[PDB]
Parts: sequence; C-alpha cells; structure tokens
Amino acid sequence: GSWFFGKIPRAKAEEMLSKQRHDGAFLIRESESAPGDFSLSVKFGNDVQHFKVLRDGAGKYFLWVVKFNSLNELVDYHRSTSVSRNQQIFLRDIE
Repeated sequence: GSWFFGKIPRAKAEEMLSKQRHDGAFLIRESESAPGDFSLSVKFGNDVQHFKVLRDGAGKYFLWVVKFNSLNELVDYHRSTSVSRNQQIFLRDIE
C-alpha cells in the first residue's frame, strides 16, 4: 500500500509502526518542525525511529548525505541500501 501518510501525528505513526512484524516497516509523513518538512518513520524492533527528510538548495531530499530528486527515489534507494549502519534493515511496506 501507499507509504505516504500526510500529516499523521508523530505518536500515531509510532502506534501504527509498532504493530508491524518486520523491521524496516515504514512510512513517510509531513512533520511539524518546519514548513514543507517530511519525516521517514521506521520500525526497528521495539523502537520506531524518525529521520528528518530535508531539502537542499537544489530542491533535493536527503536523510544524511545521499541526495534524491523525489521521495519515491529516496524510498527506492532504501529498499536495497540499509537504513541502519549496524545491521541490514531495508524499507518494507506496511502489512
């Protein structure tokens, strides 16, 4: 299903992802910190991590240092490059 949840509150995103069986279950939402901000929310075991997704001066999105022309490309990238640097966790659709 669609991974984009608009303005879902942070706590509701945590509630939703905490029910998931697979690490890497995720959503993208529109977060509260600044206008236009997105956040990637991801299940890691008993935790849900939030990662701000900001835009650079060219309009590209990023979590750390790789830049993307779209949210879909950011998601695509993390279906096969881990969102953890300690263990292999790829983004996986909510079930």
